[PDB]
Amino acid sequence: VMGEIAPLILKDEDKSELLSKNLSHLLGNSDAKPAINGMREMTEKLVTVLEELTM
DNA sequence: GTAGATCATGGAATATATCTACGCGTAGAT
Repeated sequence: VMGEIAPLILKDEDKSELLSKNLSHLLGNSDAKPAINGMREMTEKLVTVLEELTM
């Protein structure tokens, strides 16, 4: 996640400095929950980034 | 001689989306 999805999701940060963090900084584990499979904004951007990465 | 018993004597207005306070589960740091 922080290797590839984070730089495309987190727009303005140092990617190497992003490589040494916790998943919640970009996923938002305060919410998290199986609700990521729903229609939430982070789900939207994650799906967009995944679809762009693998075309 | 008298008192009691006997006999005579008689026409025609409801449900729902929204605002707000609180505990709190988890995230972050080390």
